[PDB]
Amino acid sequence: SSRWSKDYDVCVCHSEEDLVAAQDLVSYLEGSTASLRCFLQLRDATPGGAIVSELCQALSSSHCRVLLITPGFLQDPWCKYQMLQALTEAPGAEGCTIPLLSGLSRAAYPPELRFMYYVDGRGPDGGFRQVKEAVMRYLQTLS
Amino acid sequence: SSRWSKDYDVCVCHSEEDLVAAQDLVSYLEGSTASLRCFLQLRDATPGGAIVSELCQALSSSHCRVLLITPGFLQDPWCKYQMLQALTEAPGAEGCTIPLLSGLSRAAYPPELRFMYYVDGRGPDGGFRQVKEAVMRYLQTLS
Amino acid sequence: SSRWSKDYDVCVCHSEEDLVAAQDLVSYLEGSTASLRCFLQLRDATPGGAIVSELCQALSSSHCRVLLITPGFLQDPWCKYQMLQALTEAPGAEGCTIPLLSGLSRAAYPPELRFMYYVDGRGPDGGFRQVKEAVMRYLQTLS
Amino acid sequence: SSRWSKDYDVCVCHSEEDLVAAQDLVSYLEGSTASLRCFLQLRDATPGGAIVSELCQALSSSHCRVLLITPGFLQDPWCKYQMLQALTEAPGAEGCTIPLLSGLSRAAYPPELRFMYYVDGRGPDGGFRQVKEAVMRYLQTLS
Amino acid sequence: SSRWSKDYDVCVCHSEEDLVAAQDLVSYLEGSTASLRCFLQLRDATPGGAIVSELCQALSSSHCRVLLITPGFLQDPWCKYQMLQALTEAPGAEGCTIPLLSGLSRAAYPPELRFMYYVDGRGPDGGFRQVKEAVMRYLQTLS
Amino acid sequence: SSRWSKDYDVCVCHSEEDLVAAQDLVSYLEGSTASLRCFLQLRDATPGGAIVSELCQALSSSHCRVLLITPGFLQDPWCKYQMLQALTEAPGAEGCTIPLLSGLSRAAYPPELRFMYYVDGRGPDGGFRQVKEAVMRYLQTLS
Amino acid sequence: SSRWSKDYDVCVCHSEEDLVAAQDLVSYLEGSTASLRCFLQLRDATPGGAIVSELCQALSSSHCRVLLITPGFLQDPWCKYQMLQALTEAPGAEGCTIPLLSGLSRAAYPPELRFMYYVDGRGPDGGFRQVKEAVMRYLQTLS
Amino acid sequence: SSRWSKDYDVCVCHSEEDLVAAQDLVSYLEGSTASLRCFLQLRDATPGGAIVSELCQALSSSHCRVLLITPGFLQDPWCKYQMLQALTEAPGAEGCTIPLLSGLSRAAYPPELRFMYYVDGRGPDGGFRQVKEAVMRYLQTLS
Amino acid sequence: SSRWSKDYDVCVCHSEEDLVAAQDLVSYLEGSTASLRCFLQLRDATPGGAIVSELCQALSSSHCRVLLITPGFLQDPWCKYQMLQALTEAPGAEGCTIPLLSGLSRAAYPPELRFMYYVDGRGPDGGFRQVKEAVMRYLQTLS
Amino acid sequence: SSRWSKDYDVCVCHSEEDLVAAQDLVSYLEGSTASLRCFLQLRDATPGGAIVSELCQALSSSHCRVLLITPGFLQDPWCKYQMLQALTEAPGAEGCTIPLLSGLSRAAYPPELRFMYYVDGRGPDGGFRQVKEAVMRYLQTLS
Amino acid sequence: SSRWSKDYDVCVCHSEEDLVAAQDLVSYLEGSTASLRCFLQLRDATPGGAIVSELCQALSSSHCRVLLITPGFLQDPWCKYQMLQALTEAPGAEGCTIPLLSGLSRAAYPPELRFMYYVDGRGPDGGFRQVKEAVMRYLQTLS
Amino acid sequence: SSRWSKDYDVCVCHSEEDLVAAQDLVSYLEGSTASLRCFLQLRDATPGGAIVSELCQALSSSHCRVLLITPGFLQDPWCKYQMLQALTEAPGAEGCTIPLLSGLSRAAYPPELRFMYYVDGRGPDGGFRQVKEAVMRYLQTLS
Amino acid sequence: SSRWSKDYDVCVCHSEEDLVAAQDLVSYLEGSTASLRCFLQLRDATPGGAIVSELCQALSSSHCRVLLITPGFLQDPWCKYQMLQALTEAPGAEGCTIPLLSGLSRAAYPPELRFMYYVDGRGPDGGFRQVKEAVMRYLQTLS
Amino acid sequence: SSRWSKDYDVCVCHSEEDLVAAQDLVSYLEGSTASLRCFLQLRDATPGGAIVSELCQALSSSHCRVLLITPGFLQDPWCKYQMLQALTEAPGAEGCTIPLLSGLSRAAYPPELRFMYYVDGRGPDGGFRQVKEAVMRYLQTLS
Repeated sequence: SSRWSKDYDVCVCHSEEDLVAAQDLVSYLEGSTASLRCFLQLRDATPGGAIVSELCQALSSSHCRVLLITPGFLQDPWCKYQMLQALTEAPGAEGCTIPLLSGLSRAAYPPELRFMYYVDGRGPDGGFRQVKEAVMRYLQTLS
Repeated sequence: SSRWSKDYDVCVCHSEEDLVAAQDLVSYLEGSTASLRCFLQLRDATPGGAIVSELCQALSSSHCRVLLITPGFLQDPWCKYQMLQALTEAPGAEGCTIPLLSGLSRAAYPPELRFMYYVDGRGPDGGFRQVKEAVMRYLQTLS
Repeated sequence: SSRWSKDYDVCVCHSEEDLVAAQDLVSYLEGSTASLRCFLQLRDATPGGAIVSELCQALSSSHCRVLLITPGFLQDPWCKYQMLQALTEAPGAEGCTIPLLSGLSRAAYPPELRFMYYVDGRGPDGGFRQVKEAVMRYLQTLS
Repeated sequence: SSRWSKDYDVCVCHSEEDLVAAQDLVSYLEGSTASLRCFLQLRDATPGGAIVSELCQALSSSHCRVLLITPGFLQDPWCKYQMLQALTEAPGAEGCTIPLLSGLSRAAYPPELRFMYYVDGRGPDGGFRQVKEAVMRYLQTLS
Repeated sequence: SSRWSKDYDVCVCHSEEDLVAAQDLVSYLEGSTASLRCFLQLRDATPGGAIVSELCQALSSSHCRVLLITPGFLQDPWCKYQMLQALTEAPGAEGCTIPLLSGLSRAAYPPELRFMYYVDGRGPDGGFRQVKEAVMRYLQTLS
Repeated sequence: SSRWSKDYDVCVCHSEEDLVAAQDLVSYLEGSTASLRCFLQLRDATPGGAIVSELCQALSSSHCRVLLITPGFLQDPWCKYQMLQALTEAPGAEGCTIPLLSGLSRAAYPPELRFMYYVDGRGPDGGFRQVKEAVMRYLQTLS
Repeated sequence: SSRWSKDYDVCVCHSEEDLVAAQDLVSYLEGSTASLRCFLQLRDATPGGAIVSELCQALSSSHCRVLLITPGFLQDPWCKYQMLQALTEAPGAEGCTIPLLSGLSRAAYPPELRFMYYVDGRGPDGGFRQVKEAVMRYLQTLS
Repeated sequence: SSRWSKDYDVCVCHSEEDLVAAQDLVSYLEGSTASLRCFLQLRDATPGGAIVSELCQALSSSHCRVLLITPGFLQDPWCKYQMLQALTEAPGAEGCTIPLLSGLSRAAYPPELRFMYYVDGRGPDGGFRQVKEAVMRYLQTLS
Repeated sequence: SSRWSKDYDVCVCHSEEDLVAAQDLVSYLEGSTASLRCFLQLRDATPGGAIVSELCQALSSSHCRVLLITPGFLQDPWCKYQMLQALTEAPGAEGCTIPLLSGLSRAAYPPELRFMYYVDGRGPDGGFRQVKEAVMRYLQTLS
Repeated sequence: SSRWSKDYDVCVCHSEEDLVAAQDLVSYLEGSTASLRCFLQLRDATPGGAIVSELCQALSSSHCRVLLITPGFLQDPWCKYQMLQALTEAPGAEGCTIPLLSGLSRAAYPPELRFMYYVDGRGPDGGFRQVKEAVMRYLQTLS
Repeated sequence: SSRWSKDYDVCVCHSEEDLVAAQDLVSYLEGSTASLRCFLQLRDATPGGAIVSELCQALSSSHCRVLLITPGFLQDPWCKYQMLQALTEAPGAEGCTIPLLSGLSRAAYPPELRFMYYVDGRGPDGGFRQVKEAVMRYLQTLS
Repeated sequence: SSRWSKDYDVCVCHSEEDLVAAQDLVSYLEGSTASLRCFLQLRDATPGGAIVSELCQALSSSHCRVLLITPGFLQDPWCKYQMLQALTEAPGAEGCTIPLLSGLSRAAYPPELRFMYYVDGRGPDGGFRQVKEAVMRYLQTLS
Repeated sequence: SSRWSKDYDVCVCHSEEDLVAAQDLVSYLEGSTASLRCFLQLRDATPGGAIVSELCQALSSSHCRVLLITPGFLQDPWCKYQMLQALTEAPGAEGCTIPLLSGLSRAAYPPELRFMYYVDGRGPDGGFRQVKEAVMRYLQTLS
Repeated sequence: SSRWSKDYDVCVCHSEEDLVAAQDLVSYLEGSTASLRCFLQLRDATPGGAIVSELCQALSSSHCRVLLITPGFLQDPWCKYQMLQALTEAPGAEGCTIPLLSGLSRAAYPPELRFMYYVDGRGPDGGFRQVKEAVMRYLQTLS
């Protein structure tokens, strides 16, 4: 194992609209902590594979996972698939699940996710900062 | 053990409305006594865990616990859960329970809590000061 | 309100190890009580559908929750999450929110005893009778 | 006022070690005295409900309190808190507020002797008869 | 919408090892249910035509998908790709999107259990009856 | 085998209109990685053979294959033949299949290909760069 | 002077989280009061235009200011700057300069209480009625 | 001045991916508003001519600019330069200088929000109606 | 010998229901005294051996042995076998026998065991603490 | 001998349905301990031999043997043959016999096997981990 | 219950060295006692059948077990396993569960003496008479 | 009460070295005294049964205890435990609880002399006569 | 970070007319404090970039920013763009905004800027000196 | 690449009249920085090629490009062709575009070029010096 039991340390689950926020969060995570690796579908997924298989890999080969909850995320079925699969694994070692409610401005929260604790506030206003610390506690735990 | 039998020294049980009062009390406690640690859900709880589990941790890993009794606290079910679980542990070592009746202006007091002694007056008017001394007696006791 | 304004009148949260016990208990409720319709994820969750989501919906769309907790239940995380979620759904119980552990030690039950008493004793048959009477009392009081 | 204007006419505060003794004593009261309805947390506190809160409510919503104190009772903190609370509820007794320690040493009883005499002597059977007569005297005087 | 607005009302995704089982299951559906027309690539895909493309079209041009998964199915890549594609076609199921593995171990089924429950149990005959009822429920709900 | 299990490392599947883009991609692939060989029909196919046989050779003697999806590619039946034959071989060793949606400007994607992951963006804007890395992962895998 | 000599008669300073509440409140004012025209930056600030500048202009070009302060408002700096600026625009209030925090704790409100009382209490519906009466009183007194 | 003193009354800056959306929007403007003539580089830039230069001229020789910004637009440098240039042409807007991103996330829009508000919301149809009303308001105010 | 004449220092004899209490006692024993080893059947017994042989090993290879007397322990025949075999060895070196009457709440005591002294009170209320000291006297004796 | 008195170190006795669980267990055993060899019938048995002879070889040339008890295992006569032959050899050197009750969820246990100790819990939930340690004790013993 | 409700009334567990002694003992029981039917694996286990399984079944399907233990018996593992299993079958004896070692030293007997006394003494003939009387006492008490 | 209301009228606690002496003494009692039935573990404890438990039961289920203490008895721990237990069973003697050490030094007898006199002197024959008379006196007084 | 979180420490926002005053201020700032870097467009901006992009860089890569408010500054749209973009960032870390009213001789102040505090007096008469100290407080804050 | 990704480092775009200024600038660039290569048409272009092709080479094989804007440059169509082709490539790697307005004395600037930043002042008066530094930033960037 030696710090990388999983290949990836975090995966940001996000729609095409949410790419700007996701990239800013990933740059913040990867840059601040130096040795962290986030999964982003543009660079870390591989063409020719099935989309579901690449998502299963993103789901299963990462220590932690972040849900950027936005109306684009609510609209997109790939985001729904990631949200549904990350439901029972939230404090787990198979991808700990961190919801960040940036696009709904910390108001609406999916009804199934309710009992699981989430990153409150908006991403730039403290959410990204909270996500990094929350992920870091799991990364230390799973090291 | 060595002064920290419990990870936390105090936990302020309070609603979203009560955050300003809770933060002022926590800053007063943490700053005045230097080495004290309060549990506050924004920083000391971890996303991805269940909310009840994070509350159980806050309840069980703290030497003392403060109930900020306010109409927001009366409204909020998480505050009710903390109040109900802290009922039989009030002078105990599993989180000594200090009620401070700031938001009801020391008038109304929950009917179950009645037989347990509480911090009288309002928080800025002496309640925070009383909470610090009351918690400090328990911290010395449990050191 | 009513005994049967919602889609379901009772719902039993239970493990795949608990199916026989839950079905026998439901047969008493659903036969004895006029117009009663219970949710059981064995029969009421159709293939193709989202069984976890449907059980999550059943907790809030029922007039009564019964939570059957067994040592097999305590080994299944998704079932435990549904039970933990049911506590978040109904902290005031909303009629029934009955933990059932009759014929089983107190140590098995989570520490929610104060505000949510469980079906206690070493008699399993008496536990079913107690739940059946409790369900009738809760439906009568709720209506 | 009345023997039976409130929901309950008698309530017995007692341990889970004391259930047989309390139920036998209640059977004498509830059979002998016309219209009498006693609270026992064994039967009157429904599963799902808040048993500690219901017992707390029973002390004030009863016309009479009997407090059964045994060496098993003195080892249970929540029961002791309910008895201590019962003293806060009824310092003038409000008809019955009877500590029962018949067949047991005086040293066991808390030092409230002056203003709240307990059922004394080495006879257990005579103690039940004394409580039964006392309950009738208190209901007659209260009405 | 309708039970039969589209060209096909049901389609069964299955292997060339599964033809007897799929045809027997379809015979129950297509005989029992009024106006029902199922796609089977055995009969509905004409020679000269593109059988893989026609089966791909059948998944979206059907009102219901049944996915028959067997150990023979799990050895055929084009069939597995059609099943994997069917999940991409209908993540919300669109009435039926039923994985059928009745009389077969859970380990065989891909990890889509949470949001897409499969026909479970050790009874093959009961599985066909469950699919038949499920197809009727899905057509009724869809219409 | 020794790095060349297949004679060719990549084959660009493209129409006569798409030759400029295909040649730029091939020059980029062959030049950047030094020892790579792409199949291009002008130089790597041999006159006197049947066109289908030369395409079968291009399909079967290459480690990877790239689909340049353009309206010329959609129009041309030879491109359709290559696309249809490369459908079930997409992550495989018989010519891994990489779609690049340059001519439709990453908008329209053939309906059958949908479930397979593709190179997003336009060729000069990052698509060629993505194709090289995606092919290189397969070339390392199949070395 | 007049109720309507200026371009706008009321203006509501509020967050993008507060749009529903502000619009509902404005609908009461603008329907009830003859000739009333309110500024809302949702509708009155045209695209292409300077929305912050237009809202800044609306504070001085209105006969009445209502300042809707919510925990979402307190997380938005430009909105807070507009509210802070509104205090600079109208320290004597000029008819309405009403902070609205009805159904919300006093701790949320900035310390301008002495010379600028806010709409207080735990009733949201009563707050709208109080603002509506206050707006009528201010327009009547101003005219 | 006038609604139509210049050669063009509206001009829409948009990508070759955006042609359908821009033409549909223009059809509403050019049909609804009397004497209106819009510049679209699809039709108004003649072959042989300098299309980039003609679009550059159209920004200053129009009474109104609408800037349609899409994720496809954000991938085209010459289009982005024309939009960036349009900001240099009309910082005070000169009637319309409307960024249109309706049905698209805020993160996509360049940080000119304060002094140049964009057409916001998740409704595309409502965005066209908002632009149409805005164009009429700008032409009326400009004249 | 050198402190470990026997391989194990203590063995907790307990039923499946009693595992929570047994584990808490074992964690308390092993953690408090640092170098102690308790036998627990889950980890210290080995599959493939006969259950009686593994129990004989647990009985014979431990310095001391604890009987957790509970109704589950009274029900279970393996617990009866351990109790019967530990009868004549109670102050001995072949597994000194410590009864702790937690589950009967120090009331009922098996009739054969009567003449042997036992740990009084309940486990959390002092019984575990007493067991540790009693075992420690034997461990010092047999060192 | 020198660590390999027997050719194989373990043999997983399992049905065709149980192959996924068996392979995961074998990968866990072979990978974790590095030099271990498990017998699996797909790779370690040789075609052309009689099935009984290959099973006799698997039974007799392995240090240890694991029974995966599942309904598929109960159904299959080859599994019955292995179970029957491994009955009297359970702690022995001719293939020590480890039962793991994964498919019956640790409930039902074959009536003959009863007196032999088994791996409790389910395979992923701790059973595989227990099997590895139990086998390792025998491998150390027989080294 | 009965002396003869089950298939067998007595069963003798014994070695292939013990056949003469067991048959002579059975002849006394089966001749003396009316309706008595004993299991002996010499005669009652038919060829082709599973002799070990049939003897295992005989222990539970008998009203009485006699366990004949000899130095020859102590050299046979399958016989010892059946005797060890018989202890697991009947720890409370269920009428007869008689170890017979008459005319043989105590050291030979396994250490189950306390709760399961063996036929003792140096007389073999007296041992048979003692077993015969014991079998009659056990059948009489059991009935 | 009676000489013979219980199952046994006398019981003799004695060693396996003491069988001849105990049987001879019992023969005098059981022959001389009408209806007398003595417990001797030599004859009254049936094989298969729990001999230690039966002797323990015999002490309380007898009308009289005789405790035969010899230097052989003083070397047997289970016998000494039964004698020590007999003192716990009958401290007031309940008729007979006679230590017999006639023909043996006082130093052999445990120090219970004051409240439990033993059969003293150097005559063994006179001791049996003294016990016989004592048993008759105790049965006569007890009845 | 280490004193330079931003590349520049200050940026003087000024028109072509104001260059003499801006250069004197910059020389005073850079020379007095030694290690400070101001952004001036003549030297610190780069030709070939768009003017807006160079201004965005000047706005975003500087710790602080100075507005030289002059009639030339009021006339120039680039100065308006800088003023408008620096409005909500005035005490912030993204370029703290210091207005110096030199050219209007501290009389006229832009209407939007009013609520933000400014450097009073004229530049040579104390304004430059005040700007240096005000910027230095922010530079110390952001170090 | 290694500092020369492009063959040329700069290209001065200038008319026949502007040759003296261009040569002085080129001598200054080439001489000052030592290893720089500028494209000048007299020496770096090759006769026999088409003039447009030689200009395309000058445009495409140079890291940076300088526009000497003069009335001769405005008159000459070759200069217009270079200016038009260098429009969208101004901060790019395909020839970064630096305008120097020497011949118009920094007054007139082509209307299309307006939004791109330029070298201000006259060439001898600082323009050449500015061009060298601006080009050097790009050369360092593209090294």
